[PDB]
Amino acid sequence: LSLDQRIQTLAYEELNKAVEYHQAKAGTVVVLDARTGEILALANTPGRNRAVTDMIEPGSAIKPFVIAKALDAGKTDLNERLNTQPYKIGPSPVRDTHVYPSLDVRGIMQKSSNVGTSKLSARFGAEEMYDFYHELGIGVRMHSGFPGETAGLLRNWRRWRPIEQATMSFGYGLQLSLLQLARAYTALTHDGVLLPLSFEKQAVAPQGKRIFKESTAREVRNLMVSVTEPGGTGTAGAVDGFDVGAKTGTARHVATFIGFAPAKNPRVIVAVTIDEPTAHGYYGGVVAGPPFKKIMGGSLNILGISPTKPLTA
Repeated sequence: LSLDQRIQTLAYEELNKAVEYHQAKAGTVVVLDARTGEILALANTPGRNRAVTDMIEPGSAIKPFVIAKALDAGKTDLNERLNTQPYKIGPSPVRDTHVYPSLDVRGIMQKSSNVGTSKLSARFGAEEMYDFYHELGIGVRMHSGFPGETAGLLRNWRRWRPIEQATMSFGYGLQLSLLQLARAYTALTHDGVLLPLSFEKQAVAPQGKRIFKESTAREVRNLMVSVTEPGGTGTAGAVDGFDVGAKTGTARHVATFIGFAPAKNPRVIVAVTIDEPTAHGYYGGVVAGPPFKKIMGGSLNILGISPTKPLTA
């Protein structure tokens, strides 16, 4: 069995604390081995196994994949500075939390730009993006063995409005479970190769499939470190002793924080969702960042992973 009881206990405890402090309705945590896809912990607030049953709009948590795909296909590179001013398609606005007049690709990641991510997605055809989301596992049942398991939702590309391609690129109009979303992060941690996920210990990485070039995955992991450093949306999830690649999400009300460490050679993925926080903040960084921090730091300690930089706390 892949579960690690010390990690399971940590996850469950830190999750309940966050749910309490933010007066939230529920929450879920998934912790994966970043190299093999095996599940190290799966925790829920009382009730159904929300990690497998509940499809969510991933919001900003999907942005690293769109950025990665644009890089991978040569539709952008690390030098381009994009106009990130808010816009409309017909009556519907596409805008960020702030008006950034322009951003390079690092900034689009760091600042979590809906505008920037949508312009990258728009360099692909609707069908191309549809197959990409499908490739990530969206709309595909995992057959984890749990009852009630959702396949998620991926609407047929022929039906998409232009605005819908945009909104999907920043995480609305498609849906997947927290487990499906955590799995998608293996494509970043396992050097471009998406892993299946397992409840049994894996001697080696199982049969996966390549989504991105290895160079692309490495570059994106590095961009995601900017999220947890000053200037990023996810500084609450920084972990002492380590560089952490992460992404915040605040789905219109679900607060999400997902990331991995060590960023250069990842060992652990931690994914946290807190459903309808009503006290002490709304945003993924503020609400889900603190439990992520504690579960990641704790997990790395539990698994005996040495810090890559000196401790200061």
